[PDB]
Amino acid sequence: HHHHHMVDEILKLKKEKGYIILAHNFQIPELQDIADFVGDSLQLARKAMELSEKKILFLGVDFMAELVKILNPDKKVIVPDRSATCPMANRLTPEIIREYREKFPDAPVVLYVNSTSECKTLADVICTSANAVEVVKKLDSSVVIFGPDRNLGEYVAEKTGKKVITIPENGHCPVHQFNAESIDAVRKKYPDAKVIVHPECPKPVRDKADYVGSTGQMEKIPERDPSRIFVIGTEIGMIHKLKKKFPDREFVPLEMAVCVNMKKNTLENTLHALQTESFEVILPKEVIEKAKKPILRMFELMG
Ligand code: SF4
Repeated sequence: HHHHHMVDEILKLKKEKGYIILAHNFQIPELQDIADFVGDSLQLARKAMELSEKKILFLGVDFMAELVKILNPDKKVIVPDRSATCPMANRLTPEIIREYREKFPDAPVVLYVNSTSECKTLADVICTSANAVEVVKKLDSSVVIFGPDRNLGEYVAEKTGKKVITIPENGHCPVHQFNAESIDAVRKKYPDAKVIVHPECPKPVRDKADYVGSTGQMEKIPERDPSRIFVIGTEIGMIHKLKKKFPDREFVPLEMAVCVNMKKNTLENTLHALQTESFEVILPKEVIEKAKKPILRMFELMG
């Protein structure tokens, strides 16, 4: 195979330098295939609390890399492309959070993991799409401030029956903005398929699906549902992961959806990352000290 040169040197350097490679489900297939651990944000977070390796090569977006570093302040965490980021996460600011706390002083601030680390210092608790409902449901308040994703926050309100005040205005992920007409069409084409969509999808898409969950939840659905075909309403990288786990099922994208930021990581720049041991994820000590609190609380409110 024409990529063997890069694959081989990645595997040699990883072993030589004492790295573990962690990847998100939306990384390109070639990188998922060289990673030691591939999963969703919640799975990556739990892995980050548990791993023993002194050095971590993280393959995803910056807020995830930073969470891994917050949970491992004394380990070296590197990323191939320091600009890989989540634009949705980036629209929420400290300024907005403080405005809404004042406006709603007894509402806890619940931040989606897709948020800047500075913003996380201001949060009462963090959540991911897999545990957002459980986390908010276990809080002792009928109103919560939630951001940055309006769709997830609305989904939380539905499932919990609580009032969810979303910040900022119109926070959403462009990648998950499917039209519900694509489900209609796919029902005609594959009448016995099961439709699985992300909670970041708009309400009409969520409401027409058979299942709604994080990518980690998506991967467990075929363990209990015997359907021959699943239609997947998330970023394209998940198709590879699903097909690999369940080669006897068919996985069909709801629509082709690509996260440009998740695609910034390549075999070539991942090799360079191992060769140079760059770019290190560095945070102020204060940010780590402060952002760790709502991350650890997330885990307390699961069990
Ligand atoms: S798929 Fe959407 S929410 Fe996820 S990292 Fe990309 S832009 Fe952010």
